[PDB]
Amino acid sequence: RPMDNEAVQFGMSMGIGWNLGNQMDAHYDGCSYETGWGNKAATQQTFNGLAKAGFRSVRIPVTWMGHIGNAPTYAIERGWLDRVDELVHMAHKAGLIVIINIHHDGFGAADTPSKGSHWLDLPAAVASEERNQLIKQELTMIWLQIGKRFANDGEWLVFETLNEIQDGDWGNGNNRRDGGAQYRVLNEWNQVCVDAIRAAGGKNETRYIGVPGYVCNPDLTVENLVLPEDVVPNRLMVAVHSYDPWDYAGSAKYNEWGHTGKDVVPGVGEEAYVGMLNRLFNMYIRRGVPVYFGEFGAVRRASKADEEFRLYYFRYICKAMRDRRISALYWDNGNSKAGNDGFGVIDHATGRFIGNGEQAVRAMIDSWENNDPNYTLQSIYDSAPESSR
Repeated sequence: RPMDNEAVQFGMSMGIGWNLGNQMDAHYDGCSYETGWGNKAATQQTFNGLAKAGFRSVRIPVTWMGHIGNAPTYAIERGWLDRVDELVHMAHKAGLIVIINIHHDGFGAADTPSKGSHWLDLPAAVASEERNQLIKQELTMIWLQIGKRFANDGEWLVFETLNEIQDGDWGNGNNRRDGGAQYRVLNEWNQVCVDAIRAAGGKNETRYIGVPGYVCNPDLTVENLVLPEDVVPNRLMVAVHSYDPWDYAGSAKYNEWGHTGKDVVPGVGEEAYVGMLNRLFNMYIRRGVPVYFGEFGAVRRASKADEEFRLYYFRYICKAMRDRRISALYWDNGNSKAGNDGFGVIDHATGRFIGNGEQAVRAMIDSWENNDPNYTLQSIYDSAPESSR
């Protein structure tokens, strides 16, 4: 069976992981700074905390903007690359699989504290082939440098080519009516990144590389992503993100989820989420192509009864992922609030739990990891909590 191959095994080995979010990706006025959005800098204790909790992987999103020299060499500032290098190796010391990327360089929405500085510009590339050529040259120079730094680091280190590429309308815009022009350029960008990584030598030759589809949307991925042509077989993984359904998990307009919820996104619950996973399973996993959620999550709630629904969500979706051989990394931005943007469960400098974060972390990891054939999606379903409305 292709789903039993070495690649899918590797994907599964990431298990449930954790994002060091709003950290090396944080930026304003055109430059990234680790502490720029209010997290303290990560330490060895951070990564020790993750491994102790049972996370198998860690994603370290990195925004490069502000640390990139002028064309044509686009030289990366050594101090910045040093810190990325250091974090990667702290994570490795803790026994974690590690993903690094190009992150808010390609932020494509209007609401950015770095207006005008996002060089990785999809609409600009679609409007002009000469702009597309320039962006591709920068991508090549950047990934070449990154790969050259990490040429002696093996397959525990994963490169993810890009983050969430879009035109600002989050997949509901012109991408659905431009004759696939945006999807095509994104596909070209992923090819260029893979080419660069493979050209960087040494262990970049057989490194796993994660590639995403449009705005990391699973369906637009399944429907339009073209896996780049590679110099070796079975070393690409499909990266996706899910905060579905958004008005439960992300905006928290609704604070219950699933078949026992009353304050729910209308008609969007377990079946919908499983359907999305099924599409990924059939398109990729079933064919021996691994899939991982680079980001998933749902915000924290103020009420205990509401919080039980969040834990239910994690148990259910993470079980569904395991059953489909899909790994997933929880989005942690360090924010301890309830509601919108409230994703912090582990302190980014100390590795300790934030508030009641242990209960969330346990829900996700222990559901994915469970190896009892009597622990099933049905058993989680039947144990769903009681509405408080």
